[PDB]
Amino acid sequence: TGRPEWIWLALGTALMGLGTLYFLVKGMGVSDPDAKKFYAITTLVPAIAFTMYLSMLLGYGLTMVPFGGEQNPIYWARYADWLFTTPLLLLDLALLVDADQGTILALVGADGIMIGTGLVGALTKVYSYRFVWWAISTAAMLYILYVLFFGFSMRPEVASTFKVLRNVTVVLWSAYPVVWLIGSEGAGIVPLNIQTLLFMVLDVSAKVGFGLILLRSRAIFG
Amino acid sequence: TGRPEWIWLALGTALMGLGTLYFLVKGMGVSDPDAKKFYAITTLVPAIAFTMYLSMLLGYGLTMVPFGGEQNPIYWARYADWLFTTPLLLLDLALLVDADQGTILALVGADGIMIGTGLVGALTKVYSYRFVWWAISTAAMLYILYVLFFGFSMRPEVASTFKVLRNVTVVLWSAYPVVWLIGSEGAGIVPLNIQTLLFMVLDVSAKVGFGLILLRSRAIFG
Amino acid sequence: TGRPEWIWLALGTALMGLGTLYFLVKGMGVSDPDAKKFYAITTLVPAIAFTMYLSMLLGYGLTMVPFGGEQNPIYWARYADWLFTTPLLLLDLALLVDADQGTILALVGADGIMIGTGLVGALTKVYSYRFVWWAISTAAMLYILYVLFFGFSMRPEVASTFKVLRNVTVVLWSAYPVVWLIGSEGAGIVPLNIQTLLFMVLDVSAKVGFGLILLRSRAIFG
Ligand SMILES: CC(C)CCCCCCCCCCCC[C@@H](C)CCCCCCCC(C)C
Ligand SMILES: CC(C)CCCCCCCCCCCC[C@@H](C)CCCCCCCC(C)C
Ligand SMILES: CC(C)CCCCCCCCCCCC[C@@H](C)CCCCCCCC(C)C
Ligand SMILES: *C/C=C(C)/C=C/C=C(C)/C=C/C1=C(C)CCCC1(C)C
Ligand SMILES: *C/C=C(C)/C=C/C=C(C)/C=C/C1=C(C)CCCC1(C)C
Ligand SMILES: *C/C=C(C)/C=C/C=C(C)/C=C/C1=C(C)CCCC1(C)C
Repeated sequence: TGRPEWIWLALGTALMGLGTLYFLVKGMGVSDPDAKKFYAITTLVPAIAFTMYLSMLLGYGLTMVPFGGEQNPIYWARYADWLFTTPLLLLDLALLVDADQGTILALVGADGIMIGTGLVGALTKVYSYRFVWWAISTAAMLYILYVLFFGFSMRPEVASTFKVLRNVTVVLWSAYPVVWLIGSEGAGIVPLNIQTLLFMVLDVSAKVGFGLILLRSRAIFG
Repeated sequence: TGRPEWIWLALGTALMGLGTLYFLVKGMGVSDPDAKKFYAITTLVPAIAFTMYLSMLLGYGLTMVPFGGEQNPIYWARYADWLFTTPLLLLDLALLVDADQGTILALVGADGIMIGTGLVGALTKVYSYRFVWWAISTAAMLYILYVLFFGFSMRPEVASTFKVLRNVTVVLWSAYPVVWLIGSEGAGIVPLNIQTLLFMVLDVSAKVGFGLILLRSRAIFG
Repeated sequence: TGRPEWIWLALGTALMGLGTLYFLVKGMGVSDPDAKKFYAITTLVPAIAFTMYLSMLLGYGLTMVPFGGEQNPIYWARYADWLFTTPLLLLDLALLVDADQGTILALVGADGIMIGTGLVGALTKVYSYRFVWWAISTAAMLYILYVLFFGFSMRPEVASTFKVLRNVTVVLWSAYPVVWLIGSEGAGIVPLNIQTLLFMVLDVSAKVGFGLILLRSRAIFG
């Protein structure tokens, strides 16, 4: 449309759809329950992102938030996406290393707080307070990153793939608060179309690229 | 009230309440954890539907969606219902056959996508796009139906009851996209009061009738 | 601010933050998976409440509901809080006594209905109907309380601590429908600032005081 960010929403929709179908079909012929768990998780993530990208593309997942005086376009739908897909991603990680249930609950819960406070910050109409929600969310994120590094005798195939995904995770997820901060969501240094670009590249890498790495490894098979 | 569909919301409220109390009391005197699981799931479903029917009845779960120019009455509350009650129903099925966790996650996730895209379609103000959400939702549904048929040495009592519920499920759930499509939610061929009627008959059959069948079987006992 | 209830939202924010950090740090040095489960659950609860208190404090989690003619301030954010934190609290209880999965689902589900109907009642614009939602919610509550008392050979350390928390639970949770009923949410007998006070004292006691009791016991260690 007339939304210059449309092309990135379009590309994101397509690439999340294609990764969904790739992983869906790829997961055809899997019988191992454990592999089945990662296929389910890992196919669902871009499946959900596909729907939320499409909802952004079609304009459904977009709202206007008054702040700085202005009517600030906020694609709220990506938080609906992340609300489900980031814990699923963490679940992929958590299951890989067979985390304790307490640790998984800590991660999912901290994740829900990260996304929920990010959404609150995204929709907050007092500009200064946006960054307060950003900060708390970032602290939840740093908590999660902490746990992924200092809280986790697995088979070497698990380890190796975990350590790759874990590095992928930390590098990509850490970029999101920066994009939010510098983008139209936060301080407005970088335009919406570029923030949308950045998040789409991160999301495809964090969802499809992550899943390609994961669904490639024998780590997912018992 | 003046809502001609009220009587069906009224009847649905009553019948979901009565089925809730029937299953609640019926489940009094159950000690087997497994039976306890199906009683919990199966009582919760019409309990939730009771609340959402009442919310529709009282007008709370109703909104107006602009499309075709018009202010289209949309009872959004039934999606809040379904969001919780359809995965629970699938969980009843999944537990019956002791599904793999991956398969359950696939079902619940596909279900959330079915309902969430149905809700997005229901609230979408671009009329043509409504049916795009319908189509994706329908594809999630067909995925679920696929899985219920081609993805599931259980005791013959499990099998038999599973196969009955599974047929009940497929026939009733398949009717909902058709009702949505032809009803005021979709193409508007059939009035809101008749769509509300149709969904109430399906919902009572899919919740109370389903639960009667299930809570009747010894399949639910270990 | 000019919201006389601000001080209580401020105090609640602070005390939930401080309890979050206390339990977070306190939980440093825990390795027992079971203890890890209660630390996770129990730290998350005031962590979530911290965010929702702050959201109330900052004015984000506040809406106006027309009823009696008036624009009635409703802090909806505490229902978002409770939606997650009350099942977690019940989960703390449920895990303590190793409840059956069916019973946990019954509790969480009844809880979701309690909070969801309380939120519906809170946002309902027909004043009389508010108390209908109150009544149903109260019945869900009484169901939960029923289950906590008549539905649960645990080690004596479990029992004892369970029985204390269970009494804490019943006494504190029972006060909330009364506060809602007499407060600005319900019949308006007691002002918003006092209802906010009352709920803050209950919430801190039910979250931090509860968690102090729990995270003090050896009941949480296998
Ligand atoms: C087996 C594979 C590679 C899967 C292909 C199926 C569908 C597409 C997904 C694969 C694409 C990219 C891999 C993930 C990493 C990323 C950095 C993607 C960034 C996307 C940018 C838009 C267009 C660029 C492309 C060259 C993919
Ligand atoms: C043991 C039983 C049958 C349960 C009775 C408790 C409460 C009511 C539920 C039972 C009713 C119906 C069975 C489910 C199937 C359906 C097709 C119901 C359609 C409902 C239509 C409205 C009025 C019709 C009735 C004759 C029930
Ligand atoms: C080890 C302990 C006690 C924890 C301290 C960390 C942070 C604060 C939480 C402890 C405070 C209170 C215990 C819970 C019980 C309550 C009745 C609290 C009611 C709060 C009222 C506001 C100010 C009062 C205080 C004296 C705490
Ligand atoms: C699938 C998409 C992924 C993996 C998205 C990850 C997003 C995050 C790690 C976002 C974190 C944010 C913060 C730490 C603070 C500001 C708000 C967020 C939500 C952008
Ligand atoms: C308890 C009620 C039940 C079992 C409801 C089931 C509803 C569905 C199977 C609905 C499916 C739909 C589609 C496939 C597309 C259009 C939207 C829906 C949500 C009506
Ligand atoms: C953390 C906060 C806690 C433990 C809150 C508990 C709240 C309840 C037990 C609330 C119950 C209510 C009813 C029974 C009816 C009216 C509405 C509620 C939600 C206040």
